[PDB]
Amino acid sequence: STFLERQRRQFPRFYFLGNDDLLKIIGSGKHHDQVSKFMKKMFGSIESIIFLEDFITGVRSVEGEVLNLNEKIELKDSIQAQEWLNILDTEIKLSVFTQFRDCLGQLKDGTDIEVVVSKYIFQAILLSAQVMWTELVEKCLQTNQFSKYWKEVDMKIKGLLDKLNKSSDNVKKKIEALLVEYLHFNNVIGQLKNCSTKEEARLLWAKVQKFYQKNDTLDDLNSVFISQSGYLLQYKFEYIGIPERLIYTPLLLIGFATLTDSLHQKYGGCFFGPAGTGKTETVKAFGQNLGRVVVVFNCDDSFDYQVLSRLLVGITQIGAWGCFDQFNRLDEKVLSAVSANIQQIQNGLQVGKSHITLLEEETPLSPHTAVFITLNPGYNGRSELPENLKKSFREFSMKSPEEYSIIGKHSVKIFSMLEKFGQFHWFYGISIGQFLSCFKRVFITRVDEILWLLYQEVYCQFSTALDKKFKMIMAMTMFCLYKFDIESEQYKEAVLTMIGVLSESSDGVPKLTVDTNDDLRYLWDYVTTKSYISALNWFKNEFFVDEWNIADVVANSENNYFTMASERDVDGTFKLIELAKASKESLKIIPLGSIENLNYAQEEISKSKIEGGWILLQNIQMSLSWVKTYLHKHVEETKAAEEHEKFKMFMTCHLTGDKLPAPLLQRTDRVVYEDIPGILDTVKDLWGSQFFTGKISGVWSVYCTFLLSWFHALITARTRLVPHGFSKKYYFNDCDFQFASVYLENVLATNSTNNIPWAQVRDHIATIVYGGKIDEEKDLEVVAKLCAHVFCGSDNLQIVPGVRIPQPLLQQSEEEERARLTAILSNTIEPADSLSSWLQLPRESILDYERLQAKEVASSTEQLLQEM
Repeated sequence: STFLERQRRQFPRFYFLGNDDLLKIIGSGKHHDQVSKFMKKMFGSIESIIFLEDFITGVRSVEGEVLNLNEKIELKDSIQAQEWLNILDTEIKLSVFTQFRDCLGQLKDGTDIEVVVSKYIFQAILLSAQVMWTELVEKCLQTNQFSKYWKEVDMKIKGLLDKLNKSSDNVKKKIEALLVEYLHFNNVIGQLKNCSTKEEARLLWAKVQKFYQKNDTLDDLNSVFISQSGYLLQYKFEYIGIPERLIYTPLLLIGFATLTDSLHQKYGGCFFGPAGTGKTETVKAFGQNLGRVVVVFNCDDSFDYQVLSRLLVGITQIGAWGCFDQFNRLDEKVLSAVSANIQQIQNGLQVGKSHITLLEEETPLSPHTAVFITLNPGYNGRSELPENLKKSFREFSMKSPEEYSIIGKHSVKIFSMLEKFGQFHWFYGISIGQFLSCFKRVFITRVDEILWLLYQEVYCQFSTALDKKFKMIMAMTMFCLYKFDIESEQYKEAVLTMIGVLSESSDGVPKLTVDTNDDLRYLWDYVTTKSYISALNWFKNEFFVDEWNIADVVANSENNYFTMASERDVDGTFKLIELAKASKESLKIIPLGSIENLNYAQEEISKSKIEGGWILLQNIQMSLSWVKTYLHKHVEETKAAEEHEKFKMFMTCHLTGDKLPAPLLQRTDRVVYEDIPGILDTVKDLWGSQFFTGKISGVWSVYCTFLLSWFHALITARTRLVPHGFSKKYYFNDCDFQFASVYLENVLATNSTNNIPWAQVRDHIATIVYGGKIDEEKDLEVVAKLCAHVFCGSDNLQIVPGVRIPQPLLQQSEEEERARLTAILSNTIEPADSLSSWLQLPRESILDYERLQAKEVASSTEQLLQEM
């Protein structure tokens, strides 16, 4: 097998074939004709190789087109397959470049397309026509003679139309393949002619793919490159034959822009959407436009995970592009292993490691490899990526074009309410041992005292593990369970009808009671004003309990494991920074990444528990498969007081996502970090991170970064409001800030200091950087109207109603501008209606959002009370 593996190392195309076909290729090398049958597997484009019994004349595609090589390959008896196969591999690329420069030279010498089509292959005439078209339209953008070139292209279209009907079946597909491109050229010229000035013309021209050539290269295979929206991509001269061409449409060019934007930062491209929209067809057309044969990987179609790993190592050596067609339909073990392999490939690309460990095999990594993931529509909604791949890919939305008996009767009801919280969500679990342990704390009219102190202890202990909504549900429910048994029925009817006014079950206005005005009438006063936060918090204020902070639970409880799950909006690391510094411990941050990260993690765990330093495990959800194998057995069983005295461990989880194992989650204490910072606070937090690395481009980049910080804080502020604003909850990370900042530096580095690029930057942000995840067009219009407000502006912007941002001065001092923007952030005062004033949605929508969450809380507590 080692002889075969070394043979694969000599010729990396052999990875695609397999054992059985390769044994015949190695054996039958003398006869030389049987190898041609396997060539479609190891090339993908061509079908068979033509011989003249002495040399190789050329190769033919799967369609029938014959390609003739320049230098013929000699054959003898004492020769191996790898030698002539490598000579053929380089020779077809040189013959493609030869016919390309010959086509371009003939076309430059005023020739007809009809004579050229009958003589040169399709790919050469396609690339040469694209180069001459963009070359003449670049000077046409200055001279503004679109009609002159429009009539010539229309005459060439009609000339190829008359030659199409009088054409044989072989050349007919070549002619159709050139007409779809010529219709795209005419459509672009037609859109450019109707523009008002050069501004719309350059905004339109930035999105169209431009094919340029290098004159001073002397490195012929790397001469032609492709520019789009400011990014460059090198054309590889790989033979593609005559593939079918999609109709050029705006959404196809948007998909091409998303792919080149992800590839510019060496990020993996991936897009979900309903089936039948042409995801893989778009990826293959993107590869054909750059002269690449995209290898497609079938999913869940009688494929064994072994051959997939052989194809991944082979595509990682050749430097070809791989597309995972319909990735969602996979088994959990195969999906986990392939997602791990994709994580290693993308991390090796981003970092730049020459050699990577795949299949426990050391192997070189060519920098040209790329992986794309198409996702069929899910059944709970749209399908999603595994947690490990989210931080490495860029998603796109692609569519079509007797004292103890009275104690006990209350106790079993309290435990039942907490049990219904445990069946509602997997994180809100509770066992009976914790209930008795919390019950022991109550000691350190006797019934009338111990019952009230028990209610205070239950709300003081178990509230920290629940989120704000369930906190208010538990507070109102326990207040009802206490007051219904002690007081009379009139108190029950008044509180029940007021809860039914908070909900929409039954609205009545009874008499309050008689001389109970001091005890009540306050919730009625909050009801008649339609204010929901004070009315929901009155039940909490009745407890008279200091709300336990996370510091109080970690200090008070005596345990070594804690898991604080939270939404993707915030992270509990910064709270641990101050809490561990206040406790004067330390704070390891062990990230759970790849297999090397896992080995370093288990090493640091096994040493840190003995040393006693605190450690943190960020994003435990992505490595949950490793958790149930190793971490579960490790931390499930308590060992002794050696680890209890010094060591304490923290784990960061996410509420929305995969479910953690039940014994590990029940063993550890649970907290939910739910502290949401303000808009101005998020602006200062994003602005503070910028001067660490520094800005070297120019003074305008400081201003663009300040505008991007305000834009990111306003989208994140609108994200939380689910019924009003965004249709559903879209998650935005700092990767969008990184991609928008790099696009801003790219547009500022290549353009003069005029105010013009603000036409094309805004759409790029609202459609690619931030508009990528969004699928509903209404939310895309919200992001568009917000970015149109934050960017366009002359000497006065007034993003928020109070503050106005002036343009940078002539002095061009970047440190003075940094001090000016910090002074302009210090003078501001955040108003009380900032959620309604800074965001352009009206305040009545804010009141409607509060009414909806109050209705959900009142309905859930009424339902919980009726069952018991």
